[PDB]
Amino acid sequence: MKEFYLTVEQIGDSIFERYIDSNGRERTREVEYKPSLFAHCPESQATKYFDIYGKPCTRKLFANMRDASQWIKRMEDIGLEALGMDDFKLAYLSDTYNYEIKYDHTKIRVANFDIEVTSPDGFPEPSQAKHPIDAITHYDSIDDRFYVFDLLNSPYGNVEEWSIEIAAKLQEQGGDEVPSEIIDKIIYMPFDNEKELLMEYLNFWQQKTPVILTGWNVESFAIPYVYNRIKNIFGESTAKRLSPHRKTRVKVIENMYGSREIITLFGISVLDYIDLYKKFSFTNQPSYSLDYISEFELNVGKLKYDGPISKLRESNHQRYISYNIIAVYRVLQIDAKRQFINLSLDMGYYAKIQIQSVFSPIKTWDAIIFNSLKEQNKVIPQGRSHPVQPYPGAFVKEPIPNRYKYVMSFDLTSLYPSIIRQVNISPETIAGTFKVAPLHDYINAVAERPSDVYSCSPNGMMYYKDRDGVVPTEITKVFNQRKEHKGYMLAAQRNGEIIKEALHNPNLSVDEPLDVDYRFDFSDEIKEKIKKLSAKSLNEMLFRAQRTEVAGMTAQINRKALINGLAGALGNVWFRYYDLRNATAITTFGQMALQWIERKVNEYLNEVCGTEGEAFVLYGDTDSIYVSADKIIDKVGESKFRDTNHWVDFLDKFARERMEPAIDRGFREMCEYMNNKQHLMFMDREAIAGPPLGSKGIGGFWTGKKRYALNVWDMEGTRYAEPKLKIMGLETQKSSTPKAVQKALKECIRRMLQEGEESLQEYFKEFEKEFRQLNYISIASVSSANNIAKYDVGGFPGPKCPFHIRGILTYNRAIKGNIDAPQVVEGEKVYVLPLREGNPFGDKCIAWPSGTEITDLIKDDVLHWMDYTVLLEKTFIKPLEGFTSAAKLDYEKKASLFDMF
DNA sequence: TCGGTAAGCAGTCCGCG
DNA sequence: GCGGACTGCTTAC
Ligand SMILES: Nc1nc2c(ncn2[C@H]2C[C@H](O)[C@@H](COP(=O)(O)OP(=O)(O)OP(=O)(O)O)O2)c(=O)[nH]1
Ligand SMILES: [Ca+2]
Ligand SMILES: [Ca+2]
Ligand SMILES: [Ca+2]
Ligand SMILES: [Ca+2]
Ligand SMILES: [Ca+2]
Ligand SMILES: [Ca+2]
Repeated sequence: MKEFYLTVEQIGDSIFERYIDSNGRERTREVEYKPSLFAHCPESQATKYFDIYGKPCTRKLFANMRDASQWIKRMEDIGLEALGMDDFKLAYLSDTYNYEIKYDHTKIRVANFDIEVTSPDGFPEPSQAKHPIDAITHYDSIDDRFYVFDLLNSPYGNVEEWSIEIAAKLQEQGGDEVPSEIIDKIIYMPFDNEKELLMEYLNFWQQKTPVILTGWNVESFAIPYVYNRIKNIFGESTAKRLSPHRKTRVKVIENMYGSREIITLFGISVLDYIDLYKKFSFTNQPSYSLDYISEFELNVGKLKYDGPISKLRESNHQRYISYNIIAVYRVLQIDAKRQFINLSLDMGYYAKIQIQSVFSPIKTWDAIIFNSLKEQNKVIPQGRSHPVQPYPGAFVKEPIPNRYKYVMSFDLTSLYPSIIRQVNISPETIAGTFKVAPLHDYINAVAERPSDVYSCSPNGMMYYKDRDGVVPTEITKVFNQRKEHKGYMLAAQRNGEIIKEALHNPNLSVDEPLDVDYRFDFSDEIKEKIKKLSAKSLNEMLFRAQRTEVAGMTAQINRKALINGLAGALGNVWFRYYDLRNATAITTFGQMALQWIERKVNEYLNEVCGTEGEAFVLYGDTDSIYVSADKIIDKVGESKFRDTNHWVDFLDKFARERMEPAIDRGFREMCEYMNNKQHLMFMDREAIAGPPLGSKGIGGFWTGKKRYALNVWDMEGTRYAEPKLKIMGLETQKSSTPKAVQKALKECIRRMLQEGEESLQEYFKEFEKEFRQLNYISIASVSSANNIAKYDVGGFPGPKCPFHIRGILTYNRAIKGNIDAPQVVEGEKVYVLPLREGNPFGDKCIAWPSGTEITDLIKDDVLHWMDYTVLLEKTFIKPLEGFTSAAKLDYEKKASLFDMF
């Protein structure tokens, strides 16, 4: 097989590399890598190395990496550019793996672990590590085993061995319900003292050294705790055995309002799953406790136990250990679904970076571009200092707040990356500038044509047309991968709808789910078999289709994020290729493109309808337009349609056969106007929306920019079995909105769009009457909690104290003195409830850590004093008032002349 | 929260005769 | 009470 790296580090003058050799074996080597850097040289000197602007460079070979670093400093002291890859491990990887990396995940040791630490006096601080580690569960992907290290004797209690037999039993049998599929995979090791546990853990780690190390909160808790505990018990040298190279560094992670410490383990790639989830999931969650996320992702029940976690080991060690094991497994289950580890490996090996570098778009693109240029013997420029400067972004049209009955939307494929490719925007393709007219003049095609030679953006920038820049070249490669995965995602989605349709008529039979590839549209044969399947088999197929769709989503959306990140990186001062001329060339071109096509679409539809000056485009944001289709439907007449699906077909055909070619012609003209390299503005129909045929539903409404709701029948070619609400920006979509209120507001919107005013009024009346029975957690608002200290003045709110922070201060006073009460963590999320006048907490609200029950100390008082009226008005009535006034609807029935009989 | 801009709403403070 | 200046937070792209 082809060799591939696992990890790479620079330690002084050596590269330390762990890798898989040509025989599939894991090896380690220390290499005294001699790096090269570059300086500009005279034109009259034979060289094969040229910078990105075509100027010749001489290669300088250094005796070691320190000499190279020292040369860079001296070049700065002289005032001359020091060119080349200054991150020597990336240059090392580039030299050692000069080919597309083919990796084999089965050879990569991925470890998932979780520790338990009993603590009577509050949260066990990893920096102090003053309490025994009393359980470790460590799953190894090569062995496919859960290694359980269980401490039986501690200063906080001596316990009996954990029983695998009780663990496996149902909770209704007094068991822990450890999933039967992992029972045979558990290797249980009890210990009579912590020193032996830890020594054996280190020996095990030496034998089975993680390459990828993951788990939940491992980077901020488990790793620093284990490292510091071993340090405290045995000394530094022993703790450093967590690194295969015996090198570690305390790394200070700084933010706007403070800092925290993590431990860097040289020769390991830590991918904390909480951080993977935050980066790759495209959710914003009210809580990031593993219980919360596992319930969200997997629909598994919360892990239940009585009493505080600090007493769980002593009271129920059996459950304590089972729950530690289940926690490790839940992360594996989330990864089986989301495939974030697979994604990280794909991206990391593609860029030729340390896998953990996938968190940084700047590092990722720096490596991709370097490798690409090096192929051509080109030499990358030195990174420079730039002051942070704001620059302009997208255009968003101000909509007229209203109901909109029939709507068709259109959206440009991969806009910013397509602009980069079309215009040919790259550091080395800058050709010069032209005299800019106001943007409106380009939008309306009255400005002078910018150039007859170069490719232009309306910000005044011109670009070479003779050859693709490295940025367009490399962005195109990742765009093509994204396109492939999006194809699979959409096929799985369409296949899911086929199964949902079939589920309306399940067969009374015993059978099996079909063995199919859900990434490809079902054949006629498969469709016929599906129509004969039982509900059991269909539901299993639906689950599998949806899992295929999720895998496709992960693969596609994060490649989209990577390419969009390149467009953004051009506007970040830490990027080697930072250039506001290029960043603004992209965004300004986007503004023009949107407004240009709005004009073209309006002109086309005014022509087909025989009107003038009518606004068909009701809204647009960045690269999408929303077109009112009422007049189109009305030209046929609603009475002429057999059913909803009939007019959906008609609009689908109209969009594809009439509007899209008109849109294409419009953009080809704009491409010629800007003299661009290649026409890549591809704007396709996204949504078809409207009320159910014959209903009183309103179909859709806008309240303002970035705030709208649509009843969608077809999205990007997926024809839904049931209409789907597309809701953007409204409170139903915000993590700050109480769970039960999101649900209620969604049902209000559903009724407005699908059923009409009377239906909405019926539901509102009932919600208002019954909502006081809702569980307090479900009606609590949520907020991130920053700068608690700034606003704390002797335990009371200082000037301008935010409402959620006031709530936290209230909570702090109420739990004061109590060492065991859950502390609100700076920067994390809190639930927030308002309090009625005259409550014993002495303020108007209280907040506590999100994803948790409020402590039993104050719960009953919070429940007694909760201000339901304020809750309802703020979270429900106010947003609903916004929706209905925009939609010209009443959520409460107005008096009429009939109220007299 | 270590890892592009536009723009909405909640809330504070305070003016507004 | 509501709007502007401002902070804080959270979306849509
Ligand atoms: N830097 C950055 N830019 C973004 C992000 N999301 C959207 N944008 C910018 C770049 C996009 O090309 C543009 C339009 O966004 P869309 O959501 O329509 O995505 P895009 O057109 O890239 O892909 P698509 O093919 O429509 O899925 O807005 C983001 O997360 N980061
Ligand atoms: Ca735990
Ligand atoms: Ca788009
Ligand atoms: Ca599309
Ligand atoms: Ca059937
Ligand atoms: Ca869009
Ligand atoms: Ca206001």
